[PDB]
Amino acid sequence: GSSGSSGCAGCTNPISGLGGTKYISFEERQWHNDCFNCKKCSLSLVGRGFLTERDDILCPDCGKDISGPSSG
Ligand SMILES: [Zn+2]
Ligand SMILES: [Zn+2]
Repeated sequence: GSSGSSGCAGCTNPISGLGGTKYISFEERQWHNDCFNCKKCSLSLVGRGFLTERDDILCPDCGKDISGPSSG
């Protein structure tokens, strides 16, 4: 029971997109006021300085302390 897989990049569902919704809109990707959460700690990013990972999003806390590849 789905309409379309184009809208919020979180709940695999379309966004209201009617005329002034409290949703998150990015350069290309998008999310909801709730769905919009880190990809490591799933923390509330709505209204914050979230980051942009390769193919995912993250929060300043995580992005700042990203384990990264095999390094020190
Ligand atoms: Zn959503
Ligand atoms: Zn995080």
